[PDB]
Amino acid sequence: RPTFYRQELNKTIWEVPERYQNLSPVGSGAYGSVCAAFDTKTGHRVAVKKLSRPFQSIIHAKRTYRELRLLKHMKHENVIGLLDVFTPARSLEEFNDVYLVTHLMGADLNNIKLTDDHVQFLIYQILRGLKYIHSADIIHRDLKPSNLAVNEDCELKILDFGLARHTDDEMTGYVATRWYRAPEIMLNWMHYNQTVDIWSVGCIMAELLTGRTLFPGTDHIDQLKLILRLVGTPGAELLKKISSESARNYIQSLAQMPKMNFANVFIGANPLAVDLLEKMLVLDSDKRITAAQALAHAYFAQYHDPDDEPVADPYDQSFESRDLLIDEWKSLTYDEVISFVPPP
Ligand SMILES: Nc1noc2ccc(C(F)(F)F)cc12
Ligand SMILES: [Cl-]
Ligand SMILES: [Cl-]
Ligand SMILES: [Cl-]
Ligand SMILES: [Cl-]
Ligand SMILES: [Cl-]
Ligand SMILES: [Mg+2]
Repeated sequence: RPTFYRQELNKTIWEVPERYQNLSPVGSGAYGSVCAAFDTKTGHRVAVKKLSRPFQSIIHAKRTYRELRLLKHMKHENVIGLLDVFTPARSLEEFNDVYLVTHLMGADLNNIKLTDDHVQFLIYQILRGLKYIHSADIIHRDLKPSNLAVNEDCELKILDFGLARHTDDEMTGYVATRWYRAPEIMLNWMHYNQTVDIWSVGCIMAELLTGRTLFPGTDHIDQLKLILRLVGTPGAELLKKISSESARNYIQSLAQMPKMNFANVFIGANPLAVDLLEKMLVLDSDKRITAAQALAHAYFAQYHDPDDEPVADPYDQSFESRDLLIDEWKSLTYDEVISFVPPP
């Protein structure tokens, strides 16, 4: 057991191992209550997260367990991973607080004149991380520029696992939190799956090529009209797959529109980039390109290496369908804290 020391940060008393020094508040609070520090064991600048009220309700206790399970699983160069997890508690009986440690992320994609070569390398890395995530049967659901960390060498990592489900108010109006969402999830058309993430990668790729948001809708309905003007209105085959009779009836009220010519929308872009966008931005999610297929596309010929695009160990999420009491979720979380083994 390390020695812990106390200090007052972000309105509470933080208690952390002596290895973590020079603690200083950082960020807007998007990922929780976070301090920057220097880790004397590894030599890395790190982010230290103190969870607020981890076990206050069944909802919060299960949320805390989910975040810790996901972060413990992810071991890939293009995905956020866990450097450490700790508690000052000496037993289950006194366990109340959880602290998570990751690499400190400076800039996101938002923060960064991009050459076609820059767009190839950034989208290649998102797809390499997504092939890994999808091989574990994990769906990200919230890929957007603010969730992509990027360094001076253009190296990228994917963020945002096991945080609170976004609220209806958070998805309302002229907001970046909705602009990257697949239409079948934005409007609850059907049971969605991992294909929603490939729609998001198409929206990000288009914005790196043009410098402009692809679908900056003022509300859900304005955004749907911008999407159907580009990719066309649904045919009989997709309309059958829309489970909601009410959503099917609204779609049928709109005048039919053909798919647009993407060479006339993305004027001057690499023709191989135009071809890949056509295969990501397909309205029927069954017909979209997969991450594994997209890595083998000719746009990435300079970076693609089939012997260095790894898959994940299997990920058991049977807990997601389990009903437990607060103290049961708290005991599962405690076991995951004390069993943690750090990376080499
Ligand atoms: N659950 C997470 N997804 O992405 C993250 C980035 C940082 C942190 C941190 F450092 F605050 F713990 C947590 C997460
Ligand atoms: Cl220590
Ligand atoms: Cl990392
Ligand atoms: Cl504690
Ligand atoms: Cl964003
Ligand atoms: Cl597992
Ligand atoms: Mg998110």
